[PDB]
Order: sequence, then structure tokens, then C-alpha cells
Amino acid sequence: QKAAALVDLAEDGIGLPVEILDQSSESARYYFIFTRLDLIWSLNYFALLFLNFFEQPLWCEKNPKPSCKDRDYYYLGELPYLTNAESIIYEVITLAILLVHTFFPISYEGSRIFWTSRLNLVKVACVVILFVDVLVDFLFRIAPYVRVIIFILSIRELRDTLVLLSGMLGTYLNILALWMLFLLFASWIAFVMFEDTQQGLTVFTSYGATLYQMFILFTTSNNPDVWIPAYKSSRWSSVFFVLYVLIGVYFVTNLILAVVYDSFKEQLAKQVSGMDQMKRRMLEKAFGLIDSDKNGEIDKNQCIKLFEQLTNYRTLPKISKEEFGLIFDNKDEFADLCQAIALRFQKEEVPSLQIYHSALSQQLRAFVRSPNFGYAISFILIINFIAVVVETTLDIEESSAQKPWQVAEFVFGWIYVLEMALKIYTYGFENYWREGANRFDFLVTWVIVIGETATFITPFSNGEWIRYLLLARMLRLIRLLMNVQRYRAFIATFITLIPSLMPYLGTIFCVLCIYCSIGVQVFGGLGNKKLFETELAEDDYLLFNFNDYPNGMVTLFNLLVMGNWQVWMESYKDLTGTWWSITYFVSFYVITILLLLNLVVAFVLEAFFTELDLEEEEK
Amino acid sequence: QKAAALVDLAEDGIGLPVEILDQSSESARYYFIFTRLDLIWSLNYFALLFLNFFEQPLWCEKNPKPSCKDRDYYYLGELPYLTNAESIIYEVITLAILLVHTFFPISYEGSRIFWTSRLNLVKVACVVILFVDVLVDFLFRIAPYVRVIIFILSIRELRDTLVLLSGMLGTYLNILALWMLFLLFASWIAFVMFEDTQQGLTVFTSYGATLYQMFILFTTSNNPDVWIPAYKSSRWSSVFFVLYVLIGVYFVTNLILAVVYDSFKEQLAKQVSGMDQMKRRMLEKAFGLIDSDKNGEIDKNQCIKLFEQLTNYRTLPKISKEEFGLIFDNKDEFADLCQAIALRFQKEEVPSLQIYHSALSQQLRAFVRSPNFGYAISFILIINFIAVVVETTLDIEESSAQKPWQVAEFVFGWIYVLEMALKIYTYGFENYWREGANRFDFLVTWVIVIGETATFITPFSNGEWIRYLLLARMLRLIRLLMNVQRYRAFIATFITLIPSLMPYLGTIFCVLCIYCSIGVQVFGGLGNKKLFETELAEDDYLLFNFNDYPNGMVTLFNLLVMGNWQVWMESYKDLTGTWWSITYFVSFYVITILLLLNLVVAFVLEAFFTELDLEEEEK
Ligand SMILES: COc1ccc([C@@H]2N[C@@H](C(=O)O)Cc3c2[nH]c2ccccc32)cc1CN1CCN(c2ccccc2F)CC1
Ligand SMILES: COc1ccc([C@@H]2N[C@@H](C(=O)O)Cc3c2[nH]c2ccccc32)cc1CN1CCN(c2ccccc2F)CC1
Ligand SMILES: [Ca+2]
Ligand SMILES: [Ca+2]
Ligand SMILES: [Ca+2]
Ligand SMILES: [Ca+2]
Ligand SMILES: [Ca+2]
Ligand SMILES: [Ca+2]
Ligand SMILES: [Ca+2]
Ligand SMILES: [Ca+2]
Ligand SMILES: [Ca+2]
Ligand SMILES: [Ca+2]
Repeated sequence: QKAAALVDLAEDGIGLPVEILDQSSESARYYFIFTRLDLIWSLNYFALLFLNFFEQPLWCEKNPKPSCKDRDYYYLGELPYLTNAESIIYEVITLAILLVHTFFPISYEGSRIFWTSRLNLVKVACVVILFVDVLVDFLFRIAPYVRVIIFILSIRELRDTLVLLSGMLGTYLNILALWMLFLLFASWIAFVMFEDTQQGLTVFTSYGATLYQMFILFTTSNNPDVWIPAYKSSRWSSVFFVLYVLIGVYFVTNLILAVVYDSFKEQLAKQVSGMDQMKRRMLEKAFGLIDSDKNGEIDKNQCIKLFEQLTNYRTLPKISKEEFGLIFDNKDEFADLCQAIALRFQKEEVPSLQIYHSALSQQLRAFVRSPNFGYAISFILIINFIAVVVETTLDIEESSAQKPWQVAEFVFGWIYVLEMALKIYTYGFENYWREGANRFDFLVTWVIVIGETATFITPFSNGEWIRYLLLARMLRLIRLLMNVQRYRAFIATFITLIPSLMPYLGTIFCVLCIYCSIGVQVFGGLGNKKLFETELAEDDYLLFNFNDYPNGMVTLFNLLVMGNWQVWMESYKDLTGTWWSITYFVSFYVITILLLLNLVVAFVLEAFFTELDLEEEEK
Repeated sequence: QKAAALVDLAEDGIGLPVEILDQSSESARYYFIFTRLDLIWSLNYFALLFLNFFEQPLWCEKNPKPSCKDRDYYYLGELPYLTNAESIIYEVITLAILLVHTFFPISYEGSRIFWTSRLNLVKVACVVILFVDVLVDFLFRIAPYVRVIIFILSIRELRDTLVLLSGMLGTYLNILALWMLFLLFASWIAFVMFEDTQQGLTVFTSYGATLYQMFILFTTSNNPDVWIPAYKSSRWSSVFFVLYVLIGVYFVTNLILAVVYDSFKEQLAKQVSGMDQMKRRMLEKAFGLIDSDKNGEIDKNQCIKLFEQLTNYRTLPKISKEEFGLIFDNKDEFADLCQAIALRFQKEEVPSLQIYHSALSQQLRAFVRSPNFGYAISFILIINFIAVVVETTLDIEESSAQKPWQVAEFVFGWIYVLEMALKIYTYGFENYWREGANRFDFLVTWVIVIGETATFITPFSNGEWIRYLLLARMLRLIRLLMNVQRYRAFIATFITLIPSLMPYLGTIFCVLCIYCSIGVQVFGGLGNKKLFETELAEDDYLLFNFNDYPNGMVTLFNLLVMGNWQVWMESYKDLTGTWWSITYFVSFYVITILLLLNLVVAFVLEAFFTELDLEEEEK
């Protein structure tokens, strides 16, 4: 419908999808049908992108290919790894399925328009660097790097997040320079102080070592341990370090975050503003198609229809009458009107789903929308909680009475696949997928049903571990505490934080994956027998990894939490012998600790502060 | 002057002193003269309060008074300590000088008014608990506690800061309860997971130990070390802890600060608002005395005088004329007028200082206010910097040529005592004390001159260490970088942070002093010979303190930076044997790490954010 090309586009303004094709000459118009089918394609790609990115943890390492002992607990590792005969198939498969997706934009874009767009040219550019590796691998250095790189821009949420980092990255280098001058100047005054004293052994390499130590003391990871010989020479030596750590942590390290916070708050206001201009680009598009006379304004009889399919197709406002004209007695105004319909009149109605009779289903559908059903599943999870605490508490007692209660938990898992099956049937798959909590339950109910088929066709620890975890589907009981006025902002922020922090937690995560590809290449060994035991002992327990990519992934996490992080840096230094290997650890800290982790803090607070002004606005 | 009782009070509104005596029937009026002399009394008390608070570090410990070996390196300590024969004198002296100060309010207050005021009654209450100890000490448990307690409220800046904590302390307990439930619930799911596995040795005491470990992992101080047996049993064990540390640090620990931030921002808006009502209480007081007719408004001829002694006594606006009435052609309006005079017309003029001739001094005074003098001392510190870097760099070379340059640094110290003596003479001691940088230099110039008298009457390390440090008087060269538009907000915040963070850094500091008095009493020993070596080894190097109050003060700092903090908590646990000694460490963390240190972060950012909107306002 000529009028429906705009109502559907008005709900696209409220729902906020993003596409940039101006002309186009549900059902709208031609360019839309070129892109419309991408949705199933996008859903199937979703699995491909995940597996493409994971082809690097499951990848076979590069240092085992030469000498010496092949696939041993020596130079430790723990995953399935890979055989290239079984590797290239996935390279070929993931690549081929990928290439269909990267050139699919030309369907809805122009031929030259696709090639000239900076997004699609780099997309195909990393698409051409992964094909050459595959051909050469068939008959390996920067091959995993394009996996994560083609992954970070394969998703828009990670892409706009990386762009947000760019605008604030410039001011971040200038404060790092001042941070460097502080470390530089503080290292100087510290070294001269302790050249004619006993701590000349810690300042033996002098400024080169004393800057390295004042740098880790800036992280306080070695606070009582780095200046303990000086504190043994004179008690008044501590006066310097409490002075330094004070300024270093409470003055320096604090206002560093205050920079990111403001720079992040600025760039986020830049992103949502351009998001508004983009959203209005569809709203002005919809209006521009119903204003045929180009005068800039629409008539009554020309807008009574636009409301008429807005009240029917999308949301529930009112009913049209002959009193329509009784209530009666521009381009930029229509956008505000639908945005006002978007907050009050808007409650996205059910899409279809049938060639079927409502009769037999009509019973179940009304009794399931009743609030008493919401209380029923609630009490079912309460009686499930007191049930789970008994099965688990009978494992610790080791009494064999853990068995009868643990099979009753399986019947609880059947209550929820019933609940999943009856609720998706009584609301529609799209309405059931609209709310965030129901998407979760669906995929966690489906991790139970694949467990049931597996656990019972396969044949305790085969069933206890795989099922007792999914009591996490009883975690929406925490929404109860939002009724308490105190904890409302806390839980409501946290709940709204879990998804909103995920694009930022996936970005910092991809950094480790680039970093782990580097650590694998540069640190393949570990002189494995005399340098391993001399370097670390209590920390050799810690440095039992980073010879494997998952081992490297968990140890970058240990460096990401910064818990005894310097024991990896100081060791891999003397495992390589040169001071230039600690740069990998200095570059890590600067890029993720002083930057990415400082960023996610400002996001949480700003998200919490936005939750405050929101609950303040309702009253 | 009847008119001058109000202009001086109007500058008290702009300068913001605080006193609460309504009637009073420089020179103002009777109640003021009762308080006016307190200024010299307050300056002398300033030294008394400092020494009173320090009578606890220099205090002789309590566990050495019984057995066994008296004053040995055994159960280690390092300060001068105390002999009670030489202790009580300072008790008697500090007490007697104190009591004069605590009852001095009755001079300007009413007799019943002093006794009924909650401030003065508790002031005298801790004044009566310190007198009983002194009498009994002459012929000891809660005696140091009233030192810090009578100190935290002896200064208004620490007092209003403690009050700011009170309004936000209530909501802090409720989030601690949710933090406790997270630790509780996470400890549960963690223990049941690892009861039938190898990590049953770390979860040997089960929930009691696993909560204790998940609590320290929440601090990440033992991140790679606490779950290393589980990661050795299965690689998929790390999936749980990365999940937990993620939520624990990035979700939980973050929004905890977001609470303090908002609660701190609220209570700070409460403090400055009541500060404004208090400031206006003097402004409405000054107006109320020049409005004799009580109608609420003042005449021209009645306000032309008030401006006439405002332009003469305090600041420089304009000149009165017969054109005064040519420019011409209420209570709440007059306050805004002087506050507008306070930002534009206001530039606090020089107080007197003489019975002397300006003649011989009139030369030096005009040549020192010239900008070329500011460039002269600037180049003098630049040539001082390149001078200091050579003397120090000749100590490291150990060449005897360090001597001639190091005596030339003494002549630099004479340039600055000259600069101090000529500048205080050409501006007045009060103008020289008005600016914050000049107060600093004065006291650091005076730490040089006491060094000169000492260093030369006493007779290298006797002179190098005591003088090369005071190159810190060349630190105002950092104000240069404020000319660079990038680093302006950074340095300007930092400079405005150093004093503004001091009342908050003194508050957290006094907490350690209460806490150290506790650690001394409860932990006097260290079974010193078998439990010391079995408890800690690498950490016995760390646990070489907390048997002395300064030793306890530096180790609470080590716990304050949270660097390997659990090694003190876990040890003093098995040094006492009971789990209830770790509460001292849990109570510490909660009170200062999750509360006070989270607070000083919000202050820095808010101070930095206020510096941003300030530099934005000038343009
Ligand atoms: C690594 O090599 C150096 C060794 C000593 C010094 C100075 N020598 C010291 C002394 O004499 O006290 C300490 C000190 C210096 N400058 C200061 C300024 C303020 C406070 C302390 C100092 C500078 C450098 C730096 N070079 C060489 C290396 N470069 C450099 C290296 C990496 C990144 C950026 C850089 F640019 C450029 C300049
Ligand atoms: C210290 O003693 C206990 C031992 C076990 C439990 C519970 N037993 C566990 C189980 O069976 O899994 C773990 C668990 C419980 N409750 C939960 C709620 C949510 C998640 C996990 C749990 C409770 C307590 C607490 N008592 C006794 C001690 N008190 C208590 C002690 C200090 C401060 C405040 C308090 F109030 C009051 C209630
Ligand atoms: Ca390959
Ligand atoms: Ca020396
Ligand atoms: Ca029209
Ligand atoms: Ca057991
Ligand atoms: Ca490890
Ligand atoms: Ca005493
Ligand atoms: Ca089991
Ligand atoms: Ca009047
Ligand atoms: Ca030397
Ligand atoms: Ca120590």
C-alpha cells in the first residue's frame, strides 16, 4: 500500500533499524525486498561469525610444528587443537559462506556504491587476505589477525563502539604523555635518592630498572615488595613511597579516568546525535512520500489515513469517527507527532501467528495471559529453589538420597520446556522473542533439551554438572527486589547493564584475542628447563600457560584483572632475555587497563546515573 | 564605624568566615572582639593539635610492658617510643593547653549556650576522658582513641567532611547488604561446584573457607592463585571464575562506586547549600544594621556611604562624584549586589604594613612587582634545575666533582630566602600569605634556613639528602604546561586537587590511626618462633611490622593500597588461630576501600568535571 510504505517506515523510526537507501523504486518497496531476506541470512551468518572467530582458539599452534617433542604436556597445553587436514575444510567453509555475505550488499547497493564504500572495501580486503592464506595453507602469520579484525567490524555494535574509541583516543595519548612524564620524573628522583644506599641492588640497572619498578608500583601490584630493602635500611624510606603511591594512585591514576569519562561522555553524545539524524532520515523519508504536492505539509484527509494504518498495523491509540473532524475544530511536526505516538499510544501489537482455528488454542491463550499464570511459574521456581538446595546439599553430605531429588529436578526442566512451548504458542515467536528475558529462557530451555537427548542416549557427574547450573533460569526472581525502593536503581541498572556492557565487554575481549595471537607467535617455548625454574616458582604455577591460545586467553585475563600481573611480565622478560618483551605487557596495560577498563567504569556509572534521573522523572 | 561594621562584614561574606553570634552589642563589635583574638590562639593551637595527634606514634607500646625481652629487635619495631616519665609531661602540657582552647568558646558564647551546644559538650567530654587517663597514668586502653577523636573534630574541614559521610552512610549499608548477598550466593554456587573435585582442599572448611576465598577473589588480590588447583583439574573450571570476576569487578564493584558518587554528590550539594544560607546569614546581618527604619530597604544617601567604605576598605571599583546621582537617574537585592561586586569589582586590597618611611623601600617595591622580576626568579630556577641535575648526576658517577656544584646549590637556597625576604617585605605578610603558592615557599624556605643553622652548627649525606629534596620549590614550573590548551584542565584540576583532597585524605588517614591503635592492642606478639615462620615466608618479609604503631601505620597503608593485602589477614588469622581476627581486615576493607577510597575518586572526577565547565564558561 502506498500509504503503508510510510506507517511501516514510521515503526522503523520507533524501532530504530538502520539502512541507507534513499529511493526504493512486510512489504514496502524494491530495495527493501533486496535487503529484507538478509534477516534469515543474518541469523545464519550469526553462527558463522561466532565459529569463524573461534577457529583461532581451536587452531593448532605454530611453535609445535618444528622441534621437538610433538603434542606433549611439555610446554603445556590443554585444548583439542587442530589437524590441518581437518582445519582447511572449516577455512574453506567459513570463507565461502562469508564471501556470500560480504558481497551480498551489492544486492541492495549500487555496484560502484558497494566498491566505493569504505566499509565494504575493507570488508572485501580482509576477505581477500583470508583467501590467500587458505590457498597457501592448502599446498599463517597474520591469518588469525584478520579473523578478529573481520569479526570486530562484522557486527555494528562492536563497530560503532570502536568508532567511539577513536574520537577519545587522541586526548588519551596526551594524558599518557603526562603520565609518562610523571613516571619519568618520579623514576628519576627515586633513583638518585637510592644510589648511595642499600637499595642499589634494586636500582642496580639504575633508571632503566627503577623506572620499570616505579611503573609497577604505580599499579601497586608490588607495593610492599618493591621497596622492602629500602624500608629495611631506613624507616623514613617509606615516607617517599607513601608519598608517591598517594599521588600516583589517588591523584594521577584517578584524574586519568576523569579524562576518559568526559571524552567518552562526549563521543557517546556524538553517536546518539548522529543516530537521531539517521533515525529522522527515515521519518522525513516516510513523510516525504505522503506529501505528494511538495508544499511541505499534509492535509487532513491525507493524514487521517496515515493514522488509520498506524492505529491498525502497529499500535493501539484510538478509533476514527465522524467525531474525527470534531476534534480538529508540516514536515518537522509530523516526526514529533509519531515520536509522541511512540511513547504513549505505542504498544507494538502482535504480528500474525496460520490457516488454523483459534478454537482449541483459544482456551490456553487467555488462561496463560492471566496474572495467575505468572504467579504459578513463580511458585514453581520457588519450589524449584528449595528443591535444588536439597539435591546439592545431599552431594556434600554424600548421602545416596541425592538421587530421588535430582530426578525430580529433571521433571522441573520439563515444566520449563512446557512453559517455553506453551508461552511461545500463546504469544507468537516474535512477541516471545521481543522481550529480553524470554529470548534468554528459550535458549537456556534449549540447552536443557539438548542435554536431555544427549544425557539419555549417551550412557551423577554426567548429569549433576550439566543440569544444576541451569538453575540460572531461576535468576529472574531477583526482579523481586526492585519492589524495594532502595535496591530498585541498583538492580534495574544491573539488568540494563548486562546487555549494554556486552558490546564493550566484547570489544575488550577481542583485544585479548589479538594480543593472544601475538603471545603465541612470540612466546612459543617455555631454555625450557633451567630458565623456567629460575624465572618463577610460586609464579611458575602461574606461568603454566601462554604456550597455548586458550592458556594465553586465560592468562591475559589474569593480566586483565591485574592480579600479580608483573610475574608474567618479569618472567617472559628473562625467558626471552631482553627488556623489549615487557613492552607487550606495557602495551597491554596502557591499551586495556588505562583505557578500556577505565571506559567501562564510566559507562556503568553513567548508566546508573541515567537510571537515577529516570526513576526521578516518573515521579 | 557604624557603617564599617557592615562593609567588613560584607567582605566576611565574600571571604566566607563562619561564626554564629547574632548580636554583637579590624574593629567591629563586642562579641567579635571576644573571638577576634582567637586567631593567634588558633595559630598556636595548630601546633598543639598536630603534636597531640602524634603523641600516639611516639607513644610507648603496650605489649612490651610485660614479658619478655624488653626493647629488642625481637617482635620488631623502629621508632623512639617513649618513657612514661618523659610521656606525662606532654600529656599534661598538651592537655592543659587544650583545655584553655576547648573552654575558650564561652568567651564569645553564652554560659548555657556553650554547655548546651552538642559540639562543645562532646569536646569537653573527650576533654574529661583524657584527664582521667593522665591522672591514672601518673600514679591506657582507650587513651589514644580520644586523641584522634578529639583531633577529627578539632578542625572544621575534617568535621564537615565526617558529616558529609553520615548522610551517604545509610545507603552504603544497603548496598553492602546486596554486596554481601552476592558474595553469599556466589560462595554457595562455587562450593557445591567443587565439593566432588580436587579443589576440596581449598574448599575443605567448605562455605566458611570458600566465602573467605571468593571474598578475596572479589578483590582480585589472589586471582590466579585462588583457583589454580581447579584450573589444574579441568580447563573449563576457569570459565566460572572469569564469569565471577567479570560480574564481581566490572558489574558489582563498579556500580558500588556509582552509589557513593551520587550519594556524595547529593550530600556535597547539601553542604554548600547550608554554607550559602550561613553565608547569607552574615550578609542579611550587615544589611539589617544599615536599614535602621526596618522598612526593608535602604536610601541612596544611606547606601552611597556603604559603597564608599566598600571601595576604600576592601576592593577597587570606582570613584564617587556628583555624577553619582547622575548614574542613578531591598534586603535580598543588596546581597546579590555585593556578590556581584565580589566577582568583578572585588580584588582584596593590601592591609597595612608601620611608623616608617616608604622612601628607601619604595625602590625595591616597584621593581619587584614588575613582570621582569617574575621572569628573573623563573630563570633562576631553570639554571637551578640544570644545576641540581649535575650535582645528583655526579653522585651516581661518584666523582668528587659533585662537591663544587653542591655548594653552589646552597647559594641557590640563599637566593630563595632572599626572594622570600624581599617578597614578604614588598607585599606584606598577609598578602604574601593570601596566595597558596607563597605560603608553601615560605614554609619550605624556612625548612632550608633551619637546615642551614643545623647543618653548619652540627659538624655529603649530612647535606645531600636534607637539601636536594627541596628542589620541590622548583615545582611551580609545572604551571607552564597550563599554557598548552590540552594539559590545562589536567594540571589546573591537579593543582586545585592537592588542597581540596587534603581534608578527605586526612580523614581516611585518621581511620588508619584508630585502626592502628586497635592492631597494636590486639596484635602485640609476633608462638613468635614457630607460627611466624610457618604462617608467612615471602610475606613474613611483609609481616615484619604491625608490632609497632608506625610499623602498623605503614602496613595499613599496604592494606590501603591493597597490594598483597590478604597475606596480612590470612597470617594474623593463624597467628591468633581464630577466624574472627580477619574481621579487623574485613572491617577495614569495607570501611575504607569500598567507602572512603571510592569517595575520593568521585571527588577527583567531579573536581575535574567542574574544571571542565569552568574553562568552558570563560569562552
Ligand atoms: C631513554 O633514554 C633517556 C635517558 C635519560 C633521559 C633523561 N635523563 C635523566 C637524568 O639525567 O636525570 C632522566 C630524565 C631525562 N629527562 C627528564 C625530564 C624530566 C625528569 C627526568 C628526566 C632521557 C632519555 C630519553 N631520550 C632517549 C630515549 N627517548 C625516548 C624513548 C622512548 C620513548 C620516547 C622517547 F622520547 C628520547 C630521549
Ligand atoms: C553463617 O551461618 C549461615 C550458614 C548458612 C546459611 C545458608 N546456607 C547455605 C546453603 O544451604 O546453601 C548458603 C546460603 C544460606 N542462605 C542463602 C541465601 C542465598 C544464597 C545462598 C544462601 C546462612 C547462614 C547465616 N545464618 C547464620 C548467620 N547469620 C548471620 C551472620 C552474620 C551476619 C549476618 C547474619 F544474618 C544469620 C543466618
Ligand atoms: Ca591455517
Ligand atoms: Ca650520597
Ligand atoms: Ca500535502
Ligand atoms: Ca566431601
Ligand atoms: Ca594461570
Ligand atoms: Ca599514657
Ligand atoms: Ca558430584
Ligand atoms: Ca532605610
Ligand atoms: Ca653506584
Ligand atoms: Ca612491610
